[PDB]
Amino acid sequence: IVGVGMEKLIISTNEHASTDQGKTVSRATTNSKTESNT
Amino acid sequence: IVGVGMEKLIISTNEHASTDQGKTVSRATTNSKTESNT
Repeated sequence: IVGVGMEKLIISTNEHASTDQGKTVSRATTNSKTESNT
Repeated sequence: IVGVGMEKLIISTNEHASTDQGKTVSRATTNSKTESNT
């Protein structure tokens, strides 16, 4: 007479976790002009 | 004479859900110059 008894059960959550981080740098130059008449 | 009887059905919706969040920090510096002639 053979029986099976469980003692404990363990859960393993199946999730995916990500993490990002980045830096930026820029340099904008402008050369305008104006010609007003009245 | 062997038959099979079904008691209940369980549905596992194969679906994928994601959550994202972020933060940003920036700082701009401008040094304009103008030479007006009239």
